[PDB]
Amino acid sequence: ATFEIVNRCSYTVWAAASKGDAALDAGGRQLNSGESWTINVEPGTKGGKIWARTDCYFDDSGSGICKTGDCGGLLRCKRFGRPPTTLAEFSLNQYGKDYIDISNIKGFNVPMDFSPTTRGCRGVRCAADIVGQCPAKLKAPGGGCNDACTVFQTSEYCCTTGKCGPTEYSRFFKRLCPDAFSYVLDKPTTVTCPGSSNYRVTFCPTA
Amino acid sequence: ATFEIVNRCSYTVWAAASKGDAALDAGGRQLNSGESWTINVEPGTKGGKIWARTDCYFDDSGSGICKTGDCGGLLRCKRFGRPPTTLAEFSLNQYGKDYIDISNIKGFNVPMDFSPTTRGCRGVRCAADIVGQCPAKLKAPGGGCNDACTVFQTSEYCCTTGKCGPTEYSRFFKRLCPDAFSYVLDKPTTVTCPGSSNYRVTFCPTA
Repeated sequence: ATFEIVNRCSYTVWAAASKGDAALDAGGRQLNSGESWTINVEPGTKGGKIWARTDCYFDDSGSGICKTGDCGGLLRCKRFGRPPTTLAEFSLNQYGKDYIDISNIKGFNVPMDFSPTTRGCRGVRCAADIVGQCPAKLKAPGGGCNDACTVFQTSEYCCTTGKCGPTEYSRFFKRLCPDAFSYVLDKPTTVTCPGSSNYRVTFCPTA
Repeated sequence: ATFEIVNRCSYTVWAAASKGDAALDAGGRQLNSGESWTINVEPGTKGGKIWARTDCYFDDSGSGICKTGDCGGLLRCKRFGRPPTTLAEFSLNQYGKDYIDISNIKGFNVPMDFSPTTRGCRGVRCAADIVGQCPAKLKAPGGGCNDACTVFQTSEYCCTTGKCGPTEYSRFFKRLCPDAFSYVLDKPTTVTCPGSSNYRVTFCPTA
């Protein structure tokens, strides 16, 4: 499958793509305002994610740090990034269909639209000013709005027992971005698309 | 080598022992106030660490969450824990010697003494009330005092370029615990002991 990743933000972002135990395509790349990066994701991929990283510094060997979404200090991510990170998530070719979603489960750093570029289903987006309206206890110094599990580390926020309800914090994310997952057991906002669809992820979709 | 881990705190802690890519011995265990756990660490081990975890909830299968030092939600740690975590660190049988230290590089959660139980060298300790005196910007909600790299994610605090100096934050840790590492390039506080020594790690040494 093909994914086109577009940076429409006024600032540079460092895109990342991984499946958690391995990079997807090159795994990461610098994207100046307006640039696009096209990656290829193998069919059957399950559990892939794409996110942006902000304020990064990398050396010549692609080793460094980012204030949001850092994946172990590497430019080419092989693992998931440190919150807060708005997430585009997907599993492809699962019994004939593709499943996509946007998640605020790991917080939010950049607004994003995640849409198919082929026919068959609709896209989802979370483009509210979540960082500006972020509750003080969840604001991250480096930038971004963390989720409550990352900050408080409780079974309720983290849904560790498999049982948990929405929370004051959950509802904040859901009020601003209803189409994104706000906590582990939120009613699913996943989109079902035809198997082998293609997509585009755009950061800072409104402009 | 043998390590005896003793909880002298008035509260329960969940001890953890890992080398980062694998558990050391069982990797983790609940320690009530006063309990001791003896583990065996293979000679030649490099890069091992022991730390305490606070406020944990685990199910019957040893899966759960801790407010400080959580290692992926497992009782038996295979990887390192999430800061803040006071760290006992060691590399054994390295050209005939053992090297030990205590580090505040990943913050501090519980006071600790790390001493040999065999002859040949001295122990180190960090038992100041770092959490009570913690700078507001570094206090962690779940409990503990984070280090500045974890909070701010800058190249200076994280020493990402290999060049960095002490900081307002670094000096706070070093003022209260001079014998522990306060930042990446701190002047070493490592202790050199005879190869194959044995040790004891005590949490909440003063009582």
